[PDB]
Amino acid sequence: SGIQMENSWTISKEYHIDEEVGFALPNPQENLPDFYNDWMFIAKHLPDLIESGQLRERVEKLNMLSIDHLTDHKSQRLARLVLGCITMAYVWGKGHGDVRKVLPRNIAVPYCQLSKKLELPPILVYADCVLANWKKKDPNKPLTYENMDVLFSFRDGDCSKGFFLVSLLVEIAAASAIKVIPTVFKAMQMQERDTLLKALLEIASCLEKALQVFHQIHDHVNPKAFFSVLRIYLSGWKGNPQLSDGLVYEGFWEDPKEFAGGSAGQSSVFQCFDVLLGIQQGHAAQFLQDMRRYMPPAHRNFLCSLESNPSVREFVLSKGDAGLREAYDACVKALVSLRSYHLQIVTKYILIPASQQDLMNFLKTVRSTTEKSLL
Ligand SMILES: C#Cc1ccc(NC(=O)CC[C@]23CN(S(=O)(=O)c4ccc(C(C)(C)C(=O)O)cc4)C[C@H]2C[C@H]2C[C@@H]3C2(C)C)cc1
Repeated sequence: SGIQMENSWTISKEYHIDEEVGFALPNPQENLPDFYNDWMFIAKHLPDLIESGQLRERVEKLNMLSIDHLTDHKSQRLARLVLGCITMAYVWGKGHGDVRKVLPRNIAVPYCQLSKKLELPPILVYADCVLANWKKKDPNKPLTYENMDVLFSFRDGDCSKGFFLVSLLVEIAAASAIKVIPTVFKAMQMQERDTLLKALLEIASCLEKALQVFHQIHDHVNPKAFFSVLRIYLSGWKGNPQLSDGLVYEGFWEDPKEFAGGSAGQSSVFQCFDVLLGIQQGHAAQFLQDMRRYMPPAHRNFLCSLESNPSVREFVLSKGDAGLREAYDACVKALVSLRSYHLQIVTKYILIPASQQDLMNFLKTVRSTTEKSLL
């Protein structure tokens, strides 16, 4: 039947989409129960521990901590972020090729149990290091770069604050577009021309603003630092020649298991508005559907219910209504500009620095598909 609704105005809370921060976690927990203090210390001290060569031995001396004291969603998500960062640090070390193929059981077991409860793979994903990895400095001030911080970083100078928070702020900007989605579908059922037009224009304007928030990335991230340092800890063990069979989660699985590292495909924004605008469109469709299984399951169910709703695109073009066509086209254009900027960032922060020590084709093809969706 499509999107489930909490009331006449707001989508169901089962989708875990917040009115203010959207797909991001609202007011994330910063501290775990005292019981997990040893976990919190390691995660808070990851930069000096990796730098000093101490991280692995500190992890190796942790006791087994049960997850039963992680009683609510926010604490489980904080715990996943803490254990996820520790796992990446333990596996990659200093990033120079001295990798660990076995995650010690005292981390692997609670991490794998927690991940099973949340239906997330046992590797760091976007939902951890961006969507749950933030705080306000001043609770009474707004959600701005200057008034926020990340909870955890990997190395001093890795630009993880700039990379993660700017990404979060784009997610927060998109939240103003996401909350309009129910009005779009109500307007269509009611045949309310103006309500639909203004909904589409507000979506377009919020996506335009989200693109302006994205532009801040250059002011808080250094390309060399990103490519040579942060990217190490976002790397996974699926098709990776350094862990060709995967990672052994000691005490959970006998055999090694492959899980993919971070991908921009894990943000739900692009598919949210591709689906809404009917814009959605080989082996890349497999990788993209795979990245969907790295999103929180409720967000997956939102994306799926959205596809089950009537098509904005079909409604709009059948009206001989320039205003609706232009408003739809404004949304499409905003999405195209966001993809274009994504390609620029991939080129400046990944492709060039790599050249100095297939992807372009996939992304450029999806951008042109979007541009060909203009009516
Ligand atoms: C664990 C984990 C982990 C950590 C971070 C992320 N980040 C995202 O998913 C961000 C999504 C973004 C994309 N940009 S980005 O700067 O172009 C960007 C480019 C490349 C990548 C990586 C390295 C993961 C890759 O793909 O190789 C990540 C981001 C930032 C965001 C802003 C706009 C464009 C979307 C947006 C719509 C919200 C994923 C997994």
